[PDB]
Amino acid sequence: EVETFAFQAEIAQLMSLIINTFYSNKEIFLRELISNSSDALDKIRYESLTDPSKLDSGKELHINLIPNKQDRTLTIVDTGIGMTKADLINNLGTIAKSGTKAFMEALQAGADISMIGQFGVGFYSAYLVAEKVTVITKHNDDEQYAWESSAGGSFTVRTDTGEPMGRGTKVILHLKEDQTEYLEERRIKEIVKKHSQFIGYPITLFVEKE
Ligand SMILES: O=S(=O)(Nc1ccc(O)c(-c2c(O)ccc3ccccc23)c1)c1cc(Cl)ccc1Cl
Repeated sequence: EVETFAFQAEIAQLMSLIINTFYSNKEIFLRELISNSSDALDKIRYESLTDPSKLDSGKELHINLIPNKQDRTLTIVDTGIGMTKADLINNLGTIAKSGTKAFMEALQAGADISMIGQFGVGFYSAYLVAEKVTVITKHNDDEQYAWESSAGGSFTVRTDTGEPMGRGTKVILHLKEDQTEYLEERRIKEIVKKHSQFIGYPITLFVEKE
């Protein structure tokens, strides 16, 4: 049912640096997640050129931002290419094809955490604002999976069946008590306008029911 894995040592070290480094400019987390979504959307768009059946799991190419003050979550949804189980475990749990090593060296030599996206590890900036991250994903060649981690060196993967998404990735950010500014409509719009105004897919900010 639930499988537990260790992060590769360098990934756990990087996460600990993000959790533990004093750094006020936390808002860049949202840019880095939107940018991974946009990348995943380019890839499905590209594939569907030579095989239009890749869109049978959904034609719309977009990014949805879903704040929920009651649950204290901000969720980033995209309809990009998604990840298989193996891709999820490698992509989130190992250095894989990222510049994890170069980033940690860079911060020692004067880079700052705002530059994390240059090294293909921008995802982990989620831990600037979230105590826990859940990544739900569905690739055309696999079943739906949920990855989850509150850091501390491990993560879990299980199958996810309540709510099939079609195709793509949802990142759910269980925000820290002091990071609820990122559920405010005004704050979200400001950050999207500041850092993500050129993304080439519709970004829809959901309104809250209460
Ligand atoms: O080039 S990618 O493989 N693109 C890609 C493909 C499918 C995906 O579902 C995603 C993706 C998303 O669509 C959304 C959030 C993600 C968070 C961490 C890693 C990948 C995410 C990104 C990739 C992989 C990694 Cl580990 C980090 C960034 C990127 Cl752009």
